[PDB]
Formats: sequence, structure tokens, C-alpha cells
Amino acid sequence: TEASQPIVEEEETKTFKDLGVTDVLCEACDQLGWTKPTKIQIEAIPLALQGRDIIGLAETGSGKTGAFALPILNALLETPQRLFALVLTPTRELAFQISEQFEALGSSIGVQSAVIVGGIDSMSQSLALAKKPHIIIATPGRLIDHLENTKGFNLRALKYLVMDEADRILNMDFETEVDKILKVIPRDRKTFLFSATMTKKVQKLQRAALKNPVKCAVSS
Ligand SMILES: Nc1ncnc2c1ncn2[C@@H]1O[C@H](COP(=O)(O)O)[C@@H](O)[C@H]1O
Repeated sequence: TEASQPIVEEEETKTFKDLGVTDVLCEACDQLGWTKPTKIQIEAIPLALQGRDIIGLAETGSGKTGAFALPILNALLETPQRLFALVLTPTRELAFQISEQFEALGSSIGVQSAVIVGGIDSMSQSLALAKKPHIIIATPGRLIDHLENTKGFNLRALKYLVMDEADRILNMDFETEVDKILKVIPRDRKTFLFSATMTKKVQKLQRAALKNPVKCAVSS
């Protein structure tokens, strides 16, 4: 069930290409100054590219965003589709930070993202959703506001779900909102869940939201 932790020689030598990342995305990494993959990237990317669900035990600073963004963008290039991936976050700040990385990696290949968070007028958000972005990065309550109230908005097309900082999502009282979202997305999708630790509450969510996941743990 557990991913192979990278050892010192592998940290020193692995490339993004070695992980299976397509050439145009290897170039985007270089352009960002991502010249070596992090350990969570080395663990999760090949498994995700093979189509495995992922549970990542990792925190900011580990490179967890690239560990899910790169496989999502790789698949998007293979099979372009709007409303392709949803990333859920506990906070609006993390949503903007994740969008910065998707835009940095994907803007030049034409990938469109939309951030859907509190503190922003709903009419700009409804327009952004009508424009059918490839990626939506949202906090759970604001996403449900749009699922309930924004005409024509739904997640039936989704191929990827990410729950980033899932321990914090649950600790911030979004259990019901997450459960509601899980009811109105497709079962046939790829899913990532990242958390700083495994707890009973996180294990309940992973058993509800992931299929045969590989556990990828790092300390840095
Ligand atoms: N392979 C990498 N090489 C250099 N920097 C990276 C790499 N992956 C992620 N980063 C940066 O690490 C920071 C923390 O990312 P994260 O741990 O996803 O919150 C962000 O500023 C990323 O741009």
C-alpha cells in the first residue's frame, strides 16, 4: 500500500522526465526553476501518471502542489477537456497559492484556472465558471454556493479531485460541505488527498473519497 521513499542517490539524480512528465511540462518546470523534483513529487507523480489514487502525508514546503498539478496538467494535455479538475482547500490563501502554481506551469500551454473563494463578489465567479475553466480551485462552502445557485454550473465532467490539507479542511468544520460535494461529482475519477498527518477523521474521508490509493509520506 505504501510508496517507495526516495533515498539519497535518487534525490540527487531523478529528473521530472524520469518521473514520466511530458516534455512541454519538463520545460515549464525548468522555466520555473524547478530543476529537481522533490521527494513527494518523486513518489506521487509516476503513480498518478499510471492512474493511481494518492494519499500524500506532507506539508507546505514539500512541493505537494507540483505533485498533483503536474499529473493533472499531463493528463489534460493528453485529453483536453474543460471542467477537468477540482482542487479543494481549507482557506482562500491556499487556493490563491495553488492557482499561482497552476498558472505558472500551465498558462503558456493555455490552461485556464478559476479560484472560487469567499470575500469575492459572486458575479465575477459565476462568469468565470460560465467560461468553463479547465481547473477550479475552491473552498468548500463557496463551491457549494455556486453548485446551488449558479445556473448551469455542475461538476459532471470532472476527471480529477484533489483535497489539499484535508486535516485542516475537516478541522475548519467543512465535513458536511465535503460530503455534499462528494455526492455530486463522478465516481469515475482520479483522486488525491494530502494531509500533514493521518487521523481517524482523515481516514474516514479517505475511505469515502479514494479508491485503492497509494500512501506517499515525506518528512520534507
Ligand atoms: N521541484 C521543485 N523545485 C523547486 N521549487 C519547488 C519545486 N516544487 C515546488 N517548489 C516550490 O516550493 C514552494 C512550496 O510548494 P508547496 O510545498 O507545494 O506548498 C512553492 O514556491 C513552489 O513553487
